[PDB]
Amino acid sequence: SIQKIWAREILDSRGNPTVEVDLYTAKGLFRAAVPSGASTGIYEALELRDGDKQRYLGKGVLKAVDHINSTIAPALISSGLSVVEQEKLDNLMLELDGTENKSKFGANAILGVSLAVCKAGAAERELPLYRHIAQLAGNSDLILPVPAFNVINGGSHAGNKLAMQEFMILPVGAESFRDAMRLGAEVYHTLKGVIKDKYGKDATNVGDEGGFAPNILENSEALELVKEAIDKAGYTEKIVIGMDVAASEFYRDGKYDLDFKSPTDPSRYITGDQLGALYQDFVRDYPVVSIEDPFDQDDWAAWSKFTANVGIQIVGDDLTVTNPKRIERAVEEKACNCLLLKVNQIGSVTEAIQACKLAQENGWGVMVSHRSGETEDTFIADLVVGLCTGQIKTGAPCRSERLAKYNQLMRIEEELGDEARFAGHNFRNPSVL
Amino acid sequence: SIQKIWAREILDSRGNPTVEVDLYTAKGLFRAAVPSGASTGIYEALELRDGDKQRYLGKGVLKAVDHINSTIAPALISSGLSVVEQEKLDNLMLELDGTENKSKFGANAILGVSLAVCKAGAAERELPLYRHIAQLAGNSDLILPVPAFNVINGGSHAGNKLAMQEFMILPVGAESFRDAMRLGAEVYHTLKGVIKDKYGKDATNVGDEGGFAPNILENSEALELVKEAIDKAGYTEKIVIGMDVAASEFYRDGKYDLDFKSPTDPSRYITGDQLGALYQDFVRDYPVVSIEDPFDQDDWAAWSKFTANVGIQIVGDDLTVTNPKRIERAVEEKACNCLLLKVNQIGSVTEAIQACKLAQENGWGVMVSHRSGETEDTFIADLVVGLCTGQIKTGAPCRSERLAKYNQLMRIEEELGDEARFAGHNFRNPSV
Ligand SMILES: O=C(O)[C@@H](CO)OP(=O)(O)O
Ligand SMILES: O=C(O)[C@@H](CO)OP(=O)(O)O
Ligand SMILES: [Mg+2]
Ligand SMILES: [Mg+2]
Ligand SMILES: [Mg+2]
Ligand SMILES: [Mg+2]
Repeated sequence: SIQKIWAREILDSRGNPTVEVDLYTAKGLFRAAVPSGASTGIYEALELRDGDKQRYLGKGVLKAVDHINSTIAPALISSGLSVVEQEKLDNLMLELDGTENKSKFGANAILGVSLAVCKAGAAERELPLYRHIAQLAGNSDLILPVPAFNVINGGSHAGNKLAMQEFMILPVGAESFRDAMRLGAEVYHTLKGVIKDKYGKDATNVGDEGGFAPNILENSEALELVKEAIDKAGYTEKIVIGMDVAASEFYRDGKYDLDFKSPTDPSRYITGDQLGALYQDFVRDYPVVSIEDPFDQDDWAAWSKFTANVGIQIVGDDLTVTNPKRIERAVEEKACNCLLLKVNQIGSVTEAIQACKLAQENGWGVMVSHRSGETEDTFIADLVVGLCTGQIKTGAPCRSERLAKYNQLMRIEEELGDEARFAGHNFRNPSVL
Repeated sequence: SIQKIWAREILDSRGNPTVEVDLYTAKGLFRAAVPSGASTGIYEALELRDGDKQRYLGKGVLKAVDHINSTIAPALISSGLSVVEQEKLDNLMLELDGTENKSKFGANAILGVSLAVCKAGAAERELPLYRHIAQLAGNSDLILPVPAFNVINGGSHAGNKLAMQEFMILPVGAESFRDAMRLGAEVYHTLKGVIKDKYGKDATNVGDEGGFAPNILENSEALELVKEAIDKAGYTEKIVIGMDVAASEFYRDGKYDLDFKSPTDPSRYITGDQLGALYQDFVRDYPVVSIEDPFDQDDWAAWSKFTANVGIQIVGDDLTVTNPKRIERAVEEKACNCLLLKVNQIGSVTEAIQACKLAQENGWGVMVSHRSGETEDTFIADLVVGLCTGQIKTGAPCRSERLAKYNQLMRIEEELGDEARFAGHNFRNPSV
């Protein structure tokens, strides 16, 4: 069982405080940290910050840390449960918080412990994390996902006009995970040259997720730059494009502002229909195979309409918030066909796995995801392999809070051997391999 | 002894290949990875790259990985040496490579092994890494360093015109290491605003080390921006500035080009004398307490003359390349008074610790440093504490290949409990 739990405040990849947990068992020390979003959906579980203006501009997480150290710790220690008992230990924390959105302790408190317990449970089972996660989820046949690399950053993640948040490349045609890394990196480096040649060296600094942040406004131009880099790198047959629009960030009184980082001017706002029409142009002009949050998190009608009119992957993020309640509604309304899985949107390992299995039982894909604010933690690498989802997005191949996950996936591939299967073109539904 | 060594290619913080090593002993698995510079001194130990123009644009490290898996691993394993024997194991590597500059296996191959050996050594001693390193170095005091945060990035490779490489803030007046992290992070976020209000949001994206990359040319403007943010954040009395000029990057024809990322034009060149007068202006007008690589790695006369005429810290980086032979010369010529310690400029833990002790025995400071291409490895956090140097630069408080080290230092401070001391105002000479 659990011997000791100790939380502390560390800094995330943007320099903001976040929760880290050390959990001790007779097998040793297990450590996890909690990521943090910037474009956070209104329905996400509560991320509890201190609000002390003279400390980290109000962003401290000492209250969450104290909840773990003073309340959650003795409760789990008192339970005497084995760390393999992920569901029972998570349920104890949810019940002890007692609120629907984890607002007593914060989702960041509960999740930090939940992650560390799962790492400790793996060790107790004497299994790599990915395999323990597979067992928790009832899977046997592990798969390496296609990585989705966010190589141009916009929206709330970069200092440019570009309103859409992420432009991703997916090496579906790679021979292996390790090969997908090579394709992704090579295109990223080629892209830096494309941008520099066109816009100058000052357009080649990076946004919060490691993607370049060129000084452009038009989303189609970001698409054109990524397509050119794929082609110049020689991978047109093998790499396709995905997007995270993050439309909730630029939703304004029922309309959408594709220039939301410039001073307010409602005369430029477009309707949901016009935005849809734009995406139709993107899908026909570029190799876009996936679009995340194309509309606002409460714009259910636009989602459903759009999803019914395309053949590509449509990904719920702010829409679904890794929350079975909202997923059920989306499935009933056919609002989308893929769940973005963010453990910190719901606040526990057990509920994230439940959310994944719910989507998968309904024919949806699932893409495991980082947050904009990450840490050196690599749990989600193991998570996407154990959940067998076939897709992960965890940054450009730049900034080590992103590479740390991609390196871990390469290590997991190596460990699995000639039993490593890569999702490739089955990234939406890899259970067929 | 060592049961198995297995090296692999991973990606560093810029998305370029680098060497990782997994070493197994009865105590378990010990992993380390090797960083990589961009503004690399001509005298640095050789970083071996594959140069296959078709694969990772020539930057693969399959050769170095092969050297470790095929050549080095079986030799060290056959040796039977305990992983506690850092010196013997490094020396065996040095002799197998057989070249002064590690040009046969690559310094990246030998360091990857050397670091993993060290981590495994600590575990055999049943000590935390930082304590093992202290024992290797013969140190008993420990001290948390003042962090130097690179919050405005410039130089060879900066998506701006700014010629000088790094503008750093140092929270010398902090109450602890963890307090120094809050002061740094708050000034960083204050600086983002300062920049955004003056230059617009497009100037607030980041360079390789997580510092802002504003579209400016004048080095004094970088300093003004930094000074404003310190003051706006309310920390004028507790934070000071350090600079890495990396002047070898802009040395041209016996002179210096402060606009080197612009199309060539000799007319704009200045002499080392004009450059030194610029620095004396910076020191007088800004709270600059440390300047690294103010002159070219071969311009010994400028280094010695400037060091003799200032009371600030003068740091050799490309001048000394963590190399005891170069340090000897710099000591004799009084070229600088602080060593920048980069384990990968020399290629082994043993030799880095020898370089640090040579510097310290001659009354110099030592600043442990990252490279601009880093990994999720946090070795240098344990290093700077065990060597007791009192100062570390390992990035802005942004990008987790930087934060991973700073967060490890917070952990080490927490582990030392009541026995924790912070170098603070005594960063230059914390042995007092
Ligand atoms: O909207 C998103 O998918 C995420 C992931 O990049 O960004 P954030 O963590 O800021 O919500
Ligand atoms: O010159 C330096 O001190 C370093 C700073 O991290 O840069 P690089 O590793 O590129 O040489
Ligand atoms: Mg978001
Ligand atoms: Mg999103
Ligand atoms: Mg350099
Ligand atoms: Mg330097």
